[PDB]
Amino acid sequence: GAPATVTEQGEDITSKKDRGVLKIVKRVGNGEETPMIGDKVYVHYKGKLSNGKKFDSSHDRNEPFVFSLGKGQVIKAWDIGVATMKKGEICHLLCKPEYAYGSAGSLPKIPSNATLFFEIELLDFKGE
Ligand SMILES: [Cl-]
Ligand code: NA
Ligand code: NA
Repeated sequence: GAPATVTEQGEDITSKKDRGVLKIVKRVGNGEETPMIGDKVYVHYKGKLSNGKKFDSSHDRNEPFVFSLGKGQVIKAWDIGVATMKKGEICHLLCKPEYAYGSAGSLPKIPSNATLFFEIELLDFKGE
């Protein structure tokens, strides 16, 4: 399924080239501009654990998730991954724990040492 496909066929987008964050573009976005550090970015997403369980979804909340890019307000895989996206793009990301929640995990749903799968849509970005 989709997690296996990004694991086996995804592009390493890390600067270290350590395969910690793998990406597949599922829907090409608009234009060529990607967000800038510090921009307010608006995303829709759904996350799955490696045991198949969905652990989060913004769609189910009927509102986007909003954060400032490149500031450590989200896991490192998101700062790196969203920075690669164009407006309107949908991608899949496969995030090793060193680029996610590490050995700590994150209650209530994310265990220690968890590899995470996300589908992310970049809805908009704005320089505040
Ligand atoms: Cl799937
Ligand atoms: Na596929
Ligand atoms: Na892109």
